[PDB]
Amino acid sequence: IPLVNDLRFINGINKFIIEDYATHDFSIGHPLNMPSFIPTATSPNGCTRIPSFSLGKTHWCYTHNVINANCKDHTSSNQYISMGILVQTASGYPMFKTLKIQYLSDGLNRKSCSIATVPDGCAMYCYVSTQLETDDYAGSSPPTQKLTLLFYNDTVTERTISPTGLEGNWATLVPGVGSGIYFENKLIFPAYGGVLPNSTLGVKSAREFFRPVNPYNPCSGPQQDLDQRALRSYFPSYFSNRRVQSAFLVCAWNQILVTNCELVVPSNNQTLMGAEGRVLLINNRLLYYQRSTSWWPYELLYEISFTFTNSGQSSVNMSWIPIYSFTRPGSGNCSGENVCPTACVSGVYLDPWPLTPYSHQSGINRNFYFTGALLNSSTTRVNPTLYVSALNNLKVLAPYGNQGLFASYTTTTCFQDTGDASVYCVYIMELASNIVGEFQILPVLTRLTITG
Amino acid sequence: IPLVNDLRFINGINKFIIEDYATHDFSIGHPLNMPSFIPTATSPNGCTRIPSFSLGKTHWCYTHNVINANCKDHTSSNQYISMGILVQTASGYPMFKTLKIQYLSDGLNRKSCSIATVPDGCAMYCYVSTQLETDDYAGSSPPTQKLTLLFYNDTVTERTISPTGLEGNWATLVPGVGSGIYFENKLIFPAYGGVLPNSTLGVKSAREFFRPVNPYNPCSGPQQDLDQRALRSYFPSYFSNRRVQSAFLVCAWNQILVTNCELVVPSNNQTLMGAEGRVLLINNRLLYYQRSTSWWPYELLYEISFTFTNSGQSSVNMSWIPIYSFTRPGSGNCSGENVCPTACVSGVYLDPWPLTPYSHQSGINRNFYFTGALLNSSTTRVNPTLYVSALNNLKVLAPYGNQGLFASYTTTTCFQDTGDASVYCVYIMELASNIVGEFQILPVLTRLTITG
Ligand SMILES: CC(=O)N[C@H]1[C@H](O[C@@H]2[C@@H](O)[C@H](O)O[C@H](CO)[C@@H]2O)O[C@H](CO)[C@@H](O[C@@H]2O[C@H](CO)[C@H](O)[C@H](O[C@]3(C(=O)O)C[C@H](O)[C@@H](NC(C)=O)[C@H]([C@H](O)[C@H](O)CO)O3)[C@H]2O)[C@@H]1O[C@@H]1O[C@@H](C)[C@@H](O)[C@@H](O)[C@@H]1O
Ligand SMILES: CC(=O)N[C@H]1[C@H](O[C@@H]2[C@@H](O)[C@H](O)O[C@H](CO)[C@@H]2O)O[C@H](CO)[C@@H](O[C@@H]2O[C@H](CO)[C@H](O)[C@H](O[C@]3(C(=O)O)C[C@H](O)[C@@H](NC(C)=O)[C@H]([C@H](O)[C@H](O)CO)O3)[C@H]2O)[C@@H]1O[C@@H]1O[C@@H](C)[C@@H](O)[C@@H](O)[C@@H]1O
Ligand SMILES: *[C@@H]1O[C@H](CO)[C@@H](O[C@@H]2O[C@H](CO)[C@@H](O)[C@H](O)[C@H]2NC(C)=O)[C@H](O)[C@H]1NC(C)=O
Ligand SMILES: *[C@@H]1O[C@H](CO)[C@@H](O[C@@H]2O[C@H](CO)[C@@H](O)[C@H](O)[C@H]2NC(C)=O)[C@H](O)[C@H]1NC(C)=O
Ligand SMILES: *[C@@H]1O[C@H](CO)[C@@H](O[C@@H]2O[C@H](CO)[C@@H](O)[C@H](O)[C@H]2NC(C)=O)[C@H](O)[C@H]1NC(C)=O
Ligand SMILES: *[C@@H]1O[C@H](CO)[C@@H](O[C@@H]2O[C@H](CO)[C@@H](O)[C@H](O)[C@H]2NC(C)=O)[C@H](O)[C@H]1NC(C)=O
Ligand SMILES: *[C@@H]1O[C@H](CO)[C@@H](O)[C@H](O)[C@H]1NC(C)=O
Ligand SMILES: *[C@@H]1O[C@H](CO)[C@@H](O)[C@H](O)[C@H]1NC(C)=O
Ligand SMILES: *[C@@H]1O[C@H](CO)[C@@H](O)[C@H](O)[C@H]1NC(C)=O
Ligand SMILES: *[C@@H]1O[C@H](CO)[C@@H](O)[C@H](O)[C@H]1NC(C)=O
Repeated sequence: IPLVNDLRFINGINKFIIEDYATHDFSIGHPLNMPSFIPTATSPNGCTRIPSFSLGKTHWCYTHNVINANCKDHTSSNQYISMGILVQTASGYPMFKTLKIQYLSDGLNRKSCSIATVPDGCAMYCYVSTQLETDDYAGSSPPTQKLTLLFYNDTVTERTISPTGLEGNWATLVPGVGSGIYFENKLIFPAYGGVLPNSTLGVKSAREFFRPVNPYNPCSGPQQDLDQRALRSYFPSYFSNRRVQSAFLVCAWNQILVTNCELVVPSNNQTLMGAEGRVLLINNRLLYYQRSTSWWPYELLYEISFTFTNSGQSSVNMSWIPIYSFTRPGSGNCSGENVCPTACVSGVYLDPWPLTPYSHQSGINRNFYFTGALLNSSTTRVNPTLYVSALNNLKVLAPYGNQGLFASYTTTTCFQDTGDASVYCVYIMELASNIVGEFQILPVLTRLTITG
Repeated sequence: IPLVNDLRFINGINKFIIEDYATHDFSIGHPLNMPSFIPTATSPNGCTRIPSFSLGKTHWCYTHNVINANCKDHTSSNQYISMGILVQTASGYPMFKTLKIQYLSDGLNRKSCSIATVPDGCAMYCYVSTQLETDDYAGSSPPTQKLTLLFYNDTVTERTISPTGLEGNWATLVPGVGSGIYFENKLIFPAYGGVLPNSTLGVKSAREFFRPVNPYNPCSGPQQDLDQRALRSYFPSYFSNRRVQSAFLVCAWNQILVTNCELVVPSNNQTLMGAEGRVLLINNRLLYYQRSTSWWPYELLYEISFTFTNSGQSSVNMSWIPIYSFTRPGSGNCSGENVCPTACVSGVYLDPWPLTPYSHQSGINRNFYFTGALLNSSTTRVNPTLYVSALNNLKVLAPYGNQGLFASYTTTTCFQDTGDASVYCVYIMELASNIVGEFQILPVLTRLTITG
């Protein structure tokens, strides 16, 4: 059994499904039933959280975290990792056929793990948690960073890494809980953490800030006060006033057994407060989803591009796609109704799958469309809803379950059947279950109908 | 990766865990959390039912049935099959690691499938359903019988079989929805169906009947009238008054690619109306669980032994273990409170795992103990409850979930860790889920504490 998807999907993966730059109407089909490839808990009160999923050209990779006790717990966790392929069934649609399983259960508390599809298997970026996240940010030395390689030949290799730029500049660093990508001999993971304000990186980036504005819902105040507030929002006292910063872990794949990798840190003039995220490669164009952990409540997706150097001076340039369609739930001054800059550590991971390019060779596509799963609430993680959205407004909505159903993290991936032109989107959602407790992570496969 | 369980379980599988013949107290531990090896549905209203599970010395085999639509008809299903091993985790207990998956999805409605662990893989006995079960019993020719062999080398071989004794004697025959066994070059599956009363087998067994009596809850009436009612209870008009009959599909394993197998039919003087069942091999002793589909509401477990012939006249001996502990739910005059002979097609599959021998060379063990999952109701499939039970009474009870939780089929298997003497029982239960609908089949692994 080769680690190869069914041929009708190989050339419909990581492509822009809509490239006419025109307006379109959308319909989200009903969930297509199959044996779920994501295992649930086996107890009513075990914790099962933090999904990470990547569909590559030839196979997919998946992982999440399992705790034998309540989600509020400190002893340790375990990491379920799997890889598999897409197989067409006689029901008329594909299913995710698991081919390899690896349950990392050795007493090491690997946390916040991000997975990526690599030649012949998967790569996983974790940190080893030994204390509270707030303790991480209050300290001055980052936790242990681990890189795990899982191959189809059943080989597993785990290494501790110290990427260039980490030591001396960061109080803490964790993976972005969103899939990384394998791109031009580079393995790229999202990451975020706390930068020491007095360090070299802290002093260099001390005055960097980005303040997106919704023209239809502007924040009240003078430009200077809003800019000062947006700058202050990068240093929440909940995280000991560190500069909370997004970054990219970049590893040379050809040297993946010996390299320590490299931290590429974006300019905070182009990106908001560091948060969970995801790196996508569509039509050989790199995108970065950033969770709206800070005051800005709308969906954050950037077009990104790297400049790689031999000496360790790589850089990344980020370009925000102006999206103000829907808001994510948050608490206090950081709910979905807040649009003004303020110190926030709130929100929830909800990533988007872009169906259209935004920047193309001939210009910019204002008819941008993206799809995903949102939480229909401004304060609470509840009401999972499949959606297709434009830049300014929602195009179509389809709830999953009844109103009042609790849901948290969602990650969405779309691909096309090149045999019959069917467009499939899988919405992987943390759903509250009555029998397995905090989040059965469910992959809902639907067919997306696109018309004029 | 060899298809071999962790060594600490190899000699603790298919053994009698309690062999002192003494009285014991029991405590059922809390569910132990792990990634469930049984996939759920991926839609809120897809059907996922009919679990079959076998734990062999070196590996386990599992299967169940998946319908993209409601459990009511659709007349099209798929069969999920998996095989794997037991692996100890750092959490202190084993988990079930799936090593091979096979999703039979080709438009053939394989139904009521029974799985068995065989050298290098699994064997599955199904029938191809094309109409209602009542239509099967109303007809005069049994449906297609299929045998599927799945090996670790990823080879799948399916054959249509016509076992000796089937044609001319049966209106219909289906597998027993309980695991078969590989024993002395024989592959033995439970089965049941409808015998044509006018056929050779029908006239031979015309006066055979078994009427168990609970000495603590006897049915009132004369012996002869009750005997006539118990004889008539084998011919329900719901199944067109055929003789509903249990049987055993026996295949020569060395000739499994070419043999047609053989129907070994027990005497109905020793067994109740034909129903689903399970074949167990513990300490080289064969046992048969029979679902209480007929009027008798208590747990049916028989010690069985085969006499094999070369010419096709094999026979089976059945010896009922007298159990009157708890009752299964049923409707109408066939509820758990009915103990009088009457025509019944009711009940639910709930099989037992015996912890002790019943018959041994020196005598009979009155301190028999067995464990499983029951439904705490006399009329409704609701309130799944783990239990340890003696012959006459329940020793310990532990509900799963809240009162009012709907549950149907349960199958239980226990094994022992020979490293630390831990006794583990897995209770595989069809549970009603709020997000994946009719029955997430959940494997609940618990530790069983046994004292004096
Ligand atoms: C008492 C309380 O509610 N505390 C919150 C905390 O509130 C504070 C205020 O007290 C303070 O004054 O102001 C700040 C804003 O400046 C803030 O509002 O906010 C915490 C951050 O949201 C929150 O922790 C979060 O709890 C939720 C529970 O719903 C969840 O566990 C979050 O975790 C996840 C997630 O978003 O689901 C998942 C991962 O485990 C996290 N990764 C890591 C590496 O830890 C990830 C991560 O935190 C984010 O990406 C941000 O970096 O988020 C928590 O972040 C406090 O909630 C309490 O503490 C939690 C640890 C948990 O025990 C909750 O049950 C508590 O109520
Ligand atoms: C209208 C109704 O309720 N009909 C029942 C039927 O009731 C009749 C009475 O109407 C009649 O007067 O008297 C007889 C007794 O003489 C009987 O009570 O009983 C049927 C049997 O119990 C029942 O079918 C069962 O329905 C349940 C639904 O809860 C379930 O689908 C059962 O299936 C299973 C099971 O036990 O869960 C599983 C397998 O699919 C079955 N195997 C095969 C090969 O088909 C297996 C099998 O039937 C048993 O092992 C018996 O051999 O049982 C059904 O058996 C009737 O329910 C209706 O018909 C169902 C098919 C379904 O459509 C229900 O929704 C209907 O109400
Ligand atoms: C299992 O597969 C991995 C990846 O395909 C193999 O790893 C490579 O092995 C060669 C040895 O010739 C090295 O030069 C490469 O650098 C390795 N790549 C990585 C990413 O580690 C591994 O050898 C295989 N193991 C087997 C076949 O036993
Ligand atoms: C890096 O990304 C930024 C976006 O943040 C690019 O700047 C934009 O460029 C386009 C096209 O040239 C202009 O229409 C925008 O007005 C620019 N925005 C800003 C804020 O300057 C930039 O071109 C990219 N490349 C480099 C080298 O900076
Ligand atoms: C896969 O495994 C099965 C079972 O281990 C193999 O089946 C045997 O193959 C030999 C080779 O001719 C036969 O003589 C036996 O009778 C087969 N046994 C059974 C039970 O079928 C099969 O050959 C293996 N396939 C491959 C490709 O290696
Ligand atoms: C066939 O099974 C029957 C059980 O139905 C066995 O009969 C029992 O035998 C024991 C010991 O000989 C007696 O104490 C019981 O009274 C018998 N019960 C009945 C109902 O007859 C019988 O021994 C079995 N045959 C063989 C050869 O083992
Ligand atoms: C960031 O923006 C500030 C103005 O707010 C400017 O002074 C600084 O040079 C910018 N830095 C970068 C790297 O763009
Ligand atoms: C949220 O649900 C309400 C129904 O109570 C509906 O009117 C609204 O459109 C939904 N919003 C989103 C973003 O799904
Ligand atoms: C079954 O019992 C009847 C009496 O009810 C008897 O005549 C018959 O011989 C018995 N058959 C067997 C096989 O035990
Ligand atoms: C069923 O539940 C009731 C509580 O309503 C309890 O009294 C009874 O013992 C339970 N029976 C079993 C067999 O669990």
